[PDB]
Amino acid sequence: STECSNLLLQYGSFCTQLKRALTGIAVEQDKNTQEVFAQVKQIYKTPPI
Amino acid sequence: TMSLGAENSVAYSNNSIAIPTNFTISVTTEILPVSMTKTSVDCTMYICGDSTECSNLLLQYGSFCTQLKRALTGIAVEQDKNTQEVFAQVKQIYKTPPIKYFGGFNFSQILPDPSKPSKRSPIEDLLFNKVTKGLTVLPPLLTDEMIAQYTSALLAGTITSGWTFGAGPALQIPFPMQMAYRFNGIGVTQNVLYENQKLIANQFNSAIGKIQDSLSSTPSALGKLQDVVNHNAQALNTLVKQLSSKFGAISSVLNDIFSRLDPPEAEVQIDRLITGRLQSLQTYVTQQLIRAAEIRASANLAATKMSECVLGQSKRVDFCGKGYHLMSFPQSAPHGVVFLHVTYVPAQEKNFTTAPAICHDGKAHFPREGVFVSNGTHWFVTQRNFYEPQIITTDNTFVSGNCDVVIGIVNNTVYDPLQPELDS
Amino acid sequence: GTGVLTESNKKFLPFQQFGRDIADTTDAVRDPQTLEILDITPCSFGGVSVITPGTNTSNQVAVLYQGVNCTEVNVFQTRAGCLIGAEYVNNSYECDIPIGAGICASYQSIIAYTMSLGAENSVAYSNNSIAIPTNFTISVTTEILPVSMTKTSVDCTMYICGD
Amino acid sequence: ALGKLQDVVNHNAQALNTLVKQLSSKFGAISSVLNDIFSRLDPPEAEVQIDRLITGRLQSLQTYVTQQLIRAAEIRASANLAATKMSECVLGQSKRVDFCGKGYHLMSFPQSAPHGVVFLHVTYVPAQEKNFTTAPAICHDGKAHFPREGVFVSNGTHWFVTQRNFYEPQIITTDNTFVSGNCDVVIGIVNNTVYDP
Ligand SMILES: *[C@@H]1O[C@H](CO)[C@@H](O[C@@H]2O[C@H](CO)[C@@H](O)[C@H](O)[C@H]2NC(C)=O)[C@H](O)[C@H]1NC(C)=O
Ligand SMILES: *[C@@H]1O[C@H](CO)[C@@H](O[C@@H]2O[C@H](CO)[C@@H](O)[C@H](O)[C@H]2NC(C)=O)[C@H](O)[C@H]1NC(C)=O
Ligand SMILES: *[C@@H]1O[C@H](CO)[C@@H](O[C@@H]2O[C@H](CO)[C@@H](O)[C@H](O)[C@H]2NC(C)=O)[C@H](O)[C@H]1NC(C)=O
Ligand SMILES: *[C@@H]1O[C@H](CO)[C@@H](O[C@@H]2O[C@H](CO)[C@@H](O)[C@H](O)[C@H]2NC(C)=O)[C@H](O)[C@H]1NC(C)=O
Ligand SMILES: *[C@@H]1O[C@H](CO)[C@@H](O[C@@H]2O[C@H](CO)[C@@H](O)[C@H](O)[C@H]2NC(C)=O)[C@H](O)[C@H]1NC(C)=O
Ligand SMILES: *[C@@H]1O[C@H](CO)[C@@H](O[C@@H]2O[C@H](CO)[C@@H](O)[C@H](O)[C@H]2NC(C)=O)[C@H](O)[C@H]1NC(C)=O
Ligand SMILES: *[C@@H]1O[C@H](CO)[C@@H](O[C@@H]2O[C@H](CO)[C@@H](O)[C@H](O)[C@H]2NC(C)=O)[C@H](O)[C@H]1NC(C)=O
Ligand SMILES: *[C@@H]1O[C@H](CO)[C@@H](O[C@@H]2O[C@H](CO)[C@@H](O)[C@H](O)[C@H]2NC(C)=O)[C@H](O)[C@H]1NC(C)=O
Ligand SMILES: *[C@@H]1O[C@H](CO)[C@@H](O[C@@H]2O[C@H](CO)[C@@H](O)[C@H](O)[C@H]2NC(C)=O)[C@H](O)[C@H]1NC(C)=O
Ligand SMILES: *[C@@H]1O[C@H](CO)[C@@H](O)[C@H](O)[C@H]1NC(C)=O
Ligand SMILES: *[C@@H]1O[C@H](CO)[C@@H](O)[C@H](O)[C@H]1NC(C)=O
Ligand SMILES: *[C@@H]1O[C@H](CO)[C@@H](O)[C@H](O)[C@H]1NC(C)=O
Repeated sequence: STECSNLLLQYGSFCTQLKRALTGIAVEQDKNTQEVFAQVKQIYKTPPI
Repeated sequence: TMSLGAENSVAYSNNSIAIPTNFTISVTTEILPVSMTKTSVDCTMYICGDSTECSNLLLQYGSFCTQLKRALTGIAVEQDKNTQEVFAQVKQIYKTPPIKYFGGFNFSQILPDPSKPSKRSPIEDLLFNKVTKGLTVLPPLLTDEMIAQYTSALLAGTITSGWTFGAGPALQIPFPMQMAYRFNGIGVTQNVLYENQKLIANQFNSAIGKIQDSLSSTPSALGKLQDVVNHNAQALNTLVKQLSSKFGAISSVLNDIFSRLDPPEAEVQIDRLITGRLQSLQTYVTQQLIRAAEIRASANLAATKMSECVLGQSKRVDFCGKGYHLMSFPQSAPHGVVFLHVTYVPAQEKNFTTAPAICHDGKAHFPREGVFVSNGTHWFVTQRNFYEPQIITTDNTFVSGNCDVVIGIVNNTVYDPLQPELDS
Repeated sequence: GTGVLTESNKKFLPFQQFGRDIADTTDAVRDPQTLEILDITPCSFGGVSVITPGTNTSNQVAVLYQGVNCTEVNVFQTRAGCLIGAEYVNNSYECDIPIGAGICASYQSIIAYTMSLGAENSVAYSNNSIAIPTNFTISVTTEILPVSMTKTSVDCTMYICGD
Repeated sequence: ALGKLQDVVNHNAQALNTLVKQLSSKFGAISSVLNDIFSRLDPPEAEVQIDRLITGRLQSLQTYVTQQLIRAAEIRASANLAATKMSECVLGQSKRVDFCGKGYHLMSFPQSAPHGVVFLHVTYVPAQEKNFTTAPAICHDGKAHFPREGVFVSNGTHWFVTQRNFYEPQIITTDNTFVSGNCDVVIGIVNNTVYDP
């Protein structure tokens, strides 16, 4: 609904706040995975035997 | 597709060991946020400004204003508590000797500068340079000068007294002997420190200079503290921006509502503006509480690092820098602490042929503190973290059992110190 | 609105009437009768904080006006604001009531002071001397840690609507 | 002394008292009593007034749940810390500085408390320190001797080796020292005899 969006614009930057918080959580999850698993900068390999 | 890293196939075999023949004194930086901006919001002035009728209507909502003020007050006292926990870990203000010679070790970049009015270190001064309506910002309880004084006291204690001041009275010890104690902590004998004292001092000075250059040359080094400042400022800006939102009313200005509409509809319009502004303020307070919890966790971690890396030597892997931890130095930073972790990194490793035990006289000998290595023709025992080959004797080995049980035992002679004495 | 109308150094363009700052609040205006520019500085708001000991002990209070200079309101100027009713003492004690910017208040009348960080100790460092303990103290210290809270359940229908 | 636990009890009681107090708020309606609203207005406008009350009370309840969840996260972090202290200070001896009391940690005792745990940390604090003249190594027979586990001290005329955390002087022998290199490299080496058993 275009009229609903026009009425929704009157409420300000609530939508921007919610998107920014979700973006912060989204980058935080990748940072968490990077901190836990990427603790080595060399990819070691086991011997064949 | 992102590259995880360089492939490194380690040459594992059942009888070969790699022993370091050299070391690098590496100083690394760890930046931890400690406190946030202390914000106080006047609920009446934010929601209503100066309108008396708006305040009268606002009184009907009860203790929302008290809840928001109480939550912000809790966050504000929490920030001061966080700073107090991280930096005020000593009750004695220690001072360095006037003759600042510590065995070839240079601490000019981290000790306070007498020439500067702020009494800060060159590194701390660089850190401070590199970090840049009903609403008020409260000053922190501890000023930058007092936090710098606390860091100076911690540096003086950790330089002149080692880790003794953190566990009781400060006991003076020469800095090379302290560095030898720290070498013993990571399993390297003190002779390695004493013989290479000039090289270790030069490496430490070079690393400290590299740290200052690296901080001065990288814009994104101090992003973690900057983000906190940015998050606080942006949140404050957004909260004020919410005042310019109609929230589904004819106008965002209360006076326009009083002048343009009758009181039966005016009360509805002011109610809409009040609920919108109150919801904005509640959203801001909720964000502040979540960020305060995150900063409190970071401050607790910083206090743990201050206790375990600066006031003692830590055996925890990667807690106090990459490598075997030797010592740490605290530096004050805007809303945060920077730890300079001095660690020992092994380097210039060499292959050797290794065995679990030495078979001599039908007895199995095992190293008391080291490892058996062979350069190809001769067998020696050396400490695990530095290559220092020594003759296999009965003083650095112990006997447990015969040679029939241990898998991979090799035959070699074991010298007896007592044998030439009774022989002669 | 309500405000203090002062002379303005802001050079308006001839078509502009009102003025806004960074925070989108009306802070400049042009009088309709006179084509001069006037700043609308908001009336001198401040947070009034009351520093008091327990009412069991005394009824004396001190007033801190946050972010207000002392000439615009036992008067002391702090970076937090103006403190009235407390007398600055050049001595340093432990912090009893935190004021801010290194200032703390205590009751002994109400005094305000710069809090001491710690007792001053100079370590006798030299390159060939060590200090060895000859005795020990077995010290038992307390650490209090919260573990759980009160478990609360709320009847949503009864709270919102009752009967 | 027990301010933290009493503080938690105070926050929970204060949050409940505030939540009860919030029922006395009109929330932009004619009355804060729902029964009055029914007894006084037709359903088209009474529905609106009851709505005003319902949205205000629901906002109050969601606010209370939000602070309860934030306090739950804080208490969960404190409880995780308490479990770590119970595991590492009570069930073992910790080398972590200031984790289990001020001083060198010996052992710890747990005590139950209302909504909490009290740890009695038994620690070792050095006291009655004394100055001594110290050296990195002892030069004997052209060889450098270093302490195996202690430190070289001198009371003015005689050299001894003692453990670092307590003064117990012992004669410098080959049993408690090790030889690495000659005397030409170590900075600050002093000349003293090394006894042979
Ligand atoms: C120890 O020996 C192994 C092999 O005996 C060395 O591993 C080789 O290193 C070269 C140089 O990069 C590689 O090209 C080979 O592919 C490696 N071989 C294996 C089987 O991994 C190893 O470099 C030696 N260690 C040191 C410190 O010299
Ligand atoms: C161990 O490594 C250090 C450097 O990490 C070496 O010191 C360098 O030695 C070369 C020549 O011997 C000099 O040109 C450099 O200036 C030295 N660097 C520093 C920082 O002093 C040292 O020689 C190495 N030792 C061994 C036994 O390999
Ligand atoms: C310790 O380090 C500082 C800084 O690295 C040294 O100060 C430098 O001294 C040289 C020669 O005197 C000057 O050319 C540099 O400009 C100085 N740098 C700075 C930042 O001031 C200092 O000489 C070193 N030694 C001692 C004993 O302090
Ligand atoms: C392994 O190390 C030992 C000792 O460092 C070496 O033995 C010495 O080698 C030198 C080199 O010619 C001789 O001059 C000495 O006489 C040897 N000493 C003894 C006691 O025999 C040995 O050569 C090394 N082996 C390898 C393969 O490098
Ligand atoms: C190490 O020495 C032992 C004994 O000195 C060797 O064991 C002997 O091995 C031979 C042939 O393998 C047998 O005939 C003997 O009966 C064994 N004697 C004993 C007492 O076990 C052993 O082989 C040697 N190992 C190496 C690698 O040379
Ligand atoms: C070890 O000796 C030093 C200096 O000989 C002592 O330090 C002095 O202590 C006195 C007494 O408090 C002070 O007045 C001096 O200012 C101190 N001098 C310095 C340079 O700090 C130290 O107290 C002695 N240690 C012990 C345990 O007696
Ligand atoms: C080490 O300190 C303890 C006290 O911490 C000393 O014990 C005291 O000794 C005196 C005289 O012998 C008694 O009057 C006290 O009652 C003792 N105190 C306690 C708590 O038992 C001990 O003598 C000190 N040792 C040394 C060598 O100085
Ligand atoms: C340093 O300590 C040693 C022993 O701990 C002292 O040597 C003894 O001193 C006593 C009394 O002075 C004599 O009766 C002994 O015969 C000495 N023993 C030896 C083996 O000589 C020494 O006097 C102390 N030095 C100082 C300056 O106090
Ligand atoms: C410790 O003893 C060594 C020798 O046992 C002394 O070294 C000699 O000192 C003299 C004069 O200083 C020189 O002429 C010799 O060439 C040195 N010999 C050696 C092998 O270095 C040393 O000076 C003594 N140190 C002290 C502090 O007494
Ligand atoms: C080590 O490996 C080699 C070949 O991989 C084998 O011949 C030898 O017996 C092994 N030694 C031990 C002690 O396992
Ligand atoms: C408006 O009235 C003021 C009042 O004295 C007068 O001075 C001015 O000339 C008038 N006209 C304009 C255009 O300002
Ligand atoms: C200690 O300092 C003095 C003078 O500062 C010097 O003569 C002496 O050699 C130094 N000793 C050591 C071990 O550095």
